[PDB]
Amino acid sequence: ANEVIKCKAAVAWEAGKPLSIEEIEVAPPKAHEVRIKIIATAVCHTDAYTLSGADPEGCFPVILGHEGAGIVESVGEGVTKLKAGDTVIPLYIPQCGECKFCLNPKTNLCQKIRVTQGKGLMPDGTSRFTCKGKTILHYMGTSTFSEYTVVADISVAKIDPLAPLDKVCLLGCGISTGYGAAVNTAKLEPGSVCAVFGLGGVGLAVIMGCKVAGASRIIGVDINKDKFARAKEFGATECINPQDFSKPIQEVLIEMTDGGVDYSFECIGNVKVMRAALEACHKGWGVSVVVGVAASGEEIATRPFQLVTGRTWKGTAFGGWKSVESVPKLVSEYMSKKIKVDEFVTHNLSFDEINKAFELMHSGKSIRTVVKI
Amino acid sequence: ANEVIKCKAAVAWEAGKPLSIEEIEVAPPKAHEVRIKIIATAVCHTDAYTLSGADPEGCFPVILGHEGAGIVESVGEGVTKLKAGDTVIPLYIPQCGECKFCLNPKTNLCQKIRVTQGKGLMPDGTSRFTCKGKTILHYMGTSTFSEYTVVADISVAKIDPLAPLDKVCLLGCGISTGYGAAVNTAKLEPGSVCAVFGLGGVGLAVIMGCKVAGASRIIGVDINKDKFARAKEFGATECINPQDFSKPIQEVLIEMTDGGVDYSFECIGNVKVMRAALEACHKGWGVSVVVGVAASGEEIATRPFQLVTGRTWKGTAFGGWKSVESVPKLVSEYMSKKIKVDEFVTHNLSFDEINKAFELMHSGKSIRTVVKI
Ligand SMILES: NC(=O)c1ccc[n+]([C@@H]2O[C@H](COP(=O)([O-])OP(=O)(O)OC[C@H]3O[C@@H](n4cnc5c(N)ncnc54)[C@H](O)[C@@H]3O)[C@@H](O)[C@H]2O)c1
Ligand SMILES: NC(=O)c1ccc[n+]([C@@H]2O[C@H](COP(=O)([O-])OP(=O)(O)OC[C@H]3O[C@@H](n4cnc5c(N)ncnc54)[C@H](O)[C@@H]3O)[C@@H](O)[C@H]2O)c1
Ligand SMILES: [Zn+2]
Ligand SMILES: [Zn+2]
Ligand SMILES: [Zn+2]
Ligand SMILES: [Zn+2]
Repeated sequence: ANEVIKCKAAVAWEAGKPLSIEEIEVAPPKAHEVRIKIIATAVCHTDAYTLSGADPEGCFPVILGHEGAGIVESVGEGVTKLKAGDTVIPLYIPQCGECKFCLNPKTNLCQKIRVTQGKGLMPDGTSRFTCKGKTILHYMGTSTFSEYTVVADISVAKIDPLAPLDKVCLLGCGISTGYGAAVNTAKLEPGSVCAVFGLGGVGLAVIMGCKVAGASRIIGVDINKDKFARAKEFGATECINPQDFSKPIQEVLIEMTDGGVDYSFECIGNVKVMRAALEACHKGWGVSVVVGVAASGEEIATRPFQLVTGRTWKGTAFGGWKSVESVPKLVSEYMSKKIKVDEFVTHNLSFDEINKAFELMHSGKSIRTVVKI
Repeated sequence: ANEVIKCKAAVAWEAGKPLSIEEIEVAPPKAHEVRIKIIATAVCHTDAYTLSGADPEGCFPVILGHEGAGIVESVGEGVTKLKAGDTVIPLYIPQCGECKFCLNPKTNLCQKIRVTQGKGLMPDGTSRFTCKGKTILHYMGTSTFSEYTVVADISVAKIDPLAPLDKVCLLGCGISTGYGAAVNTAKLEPGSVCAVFGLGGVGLAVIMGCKVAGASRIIGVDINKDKFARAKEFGATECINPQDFSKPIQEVLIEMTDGGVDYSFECIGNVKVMRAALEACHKGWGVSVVVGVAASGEEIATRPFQLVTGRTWKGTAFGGWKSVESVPKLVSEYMSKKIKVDEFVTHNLSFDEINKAFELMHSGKSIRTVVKI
């Protein structure tokens, strides 16, 4: 492309300050990039973190957002997999397909863009987001909170065009992560007992995952009781509340399964609940997965005896999926009714009232606020 | 059997006090037990712990020892797998073959005798070791520091009779553990980089394991430099000393492999070196195994990011081997020259001078002191 699209966007000028809708100048695709016309974007706890200012590495001003879905407005020099009009989903973990991590089947962490993406710039150390002369930094390689964005050649996952754009976008984060957390990482086995700590979005995708995997007793765990209904609806055979007892939560779970759960996923991001989750697993074979990100400096811990008695401690990023190859498939899984997606959108908003989304989040009302652009 | 054998043994009357050779009355086999004539027994750091008195659960007086090998003096009512004259090796982890843990291929932790063994008694809550009227408690189900011992039906692994009894006994502990730590637990893959923290006995069996497994760069790590020669002899391509640098050991290992080791085993039993080992593994797929037992209350820890970036934390008991089925096979592996064993015996002693073994241990001179009974 050549022309400079001027459009609407939700810039975040200074941390701690509400996203100000703004007009911006989205430059045209440089070699191996694609400009995407957003059609829907949701809000995640992740976006909240950066805006919160607590993100130690959160440069501003930045056009946040990563759960998006849209049409390709145009491609840059040297691109071939995409074309103007293709229905896509940007991704925050690329799949260059030729790096040390992309060539290995044990991980999905493509490093080819790690450092440039980190500095809120494109693969050439520059941004495409101009505004009133000032330079706005891209965010997580996606920058969905914009009518038009510019992502690198390798961050796009082309998808089914008849895919409800205002829904499939939840596959660029929460859903996938939790689905893979049960399907990829843990590689859960039919008939196994499980326990899910944290019944928000990510947690729900895990309960879903355990089900399609064919579990036999998924146990949801959350402090806020309101989360219980959808949990049980999604597959959870039971739901308990830590606050409801005097014994430590691990001691409760154990008694309930005479030994411990076979698998256990921590989807909150609370170190104290992380070691709690691990210690609730069964002796000799219990496995624990960390799906929730944590605060800088917070560190997990436990007595090594746990691991010596036979307990594996694992973690996961984007549920394991090699982005570009997987996302497209997940959409099929959706269309063919194998997995749920709409069930996650608890609220719809209009672009103008973007800030409202960050508002319902702070109240434990939402599972995923979807915003029409 | 019926007669009460009166013989020599090394009783430990009170913690902190040197093992006093003594005459004792070893009662005859009760149903489903076997009396074993010891012919050789070695000394392990484990035995030191109990005697040290620091073992929170170390009831006295006790006839310690677990690395033994001998001939079956006689069997008790209801036994059939053994007979007077069979060459055997007692084990501290049984294989009842029908419990919740024995029936599952993910672990080797037979629980059928856990509580009784713990109280230093036989499966019927009584001991076979009488002495000057007093009751001496059995230790780890084996009690090898005795001319004659009594172990339960399920703690015996029948072996190759032409097996050098004064050597194969090292398979009842250190060797197996470390071999399996690389072969079973980690299931190491041909061509992989590795790092071994602690070059004592257990550590050496891991270096051995990584080799037969077909590694590609085993890195030994120890504080005491004297351990380096045998390490390199066993398979280690290089050996480094933590104390030799100013950077944290993890930071050193990383630079040496441009990323990290693929696998990493901690064989010391030092929590600080445990998180150190884990953090030295490679991003996205690195795996860490805890083979070393630790002090009561000491707890491992790290930032969850490690696990989220793709790092598995594992632990192991007896290297994974389902005792009774495996031990016999390991002996074959020995005889058929597939694995080393003699290379571990750095000192031979006579029963009378048993205490000397605990002495060389306290000096980092030994890898395994073998004692002829
Ligand atoms: N590792 C990754 O790749 C990855 C990817 C996406 C999201 N995440 C992270 O996963 C975590 C989950 O995010 P989310 O999107 O699901 O939404 P969320 O914030 O809505 O989920 C929060 C849930 O945890 C519950 N909770 C809080 N304290 C609890 C406690 N002490 N015990 C039990 N439950 C408790 C809250 O009540 C709520 O139910 C976050 O840390 C997010 O950053 C990680
Ligand atoms: N998990 C199990 O099933 C199992 C089984 C058998 C033994 N073990 C345990 O494994 C561990 C190893 O025992 P061992 O028999 O091999 O003999 P050991 O005591 O001789 O090995 C000690 C080695 O660790 C080294 N070391 C000490 N501090 C170090 C440090 N800070 N950094 C690097 N190296 C250091 C010592 O110098 C020595 O080389 C012990 O804890 C033992 O109890 C565990
Ligand atoms: Zn998100
Ligand atoms: Zn890549
Ligand atoms: Zn031992
Ligand atoms: Zn058993």
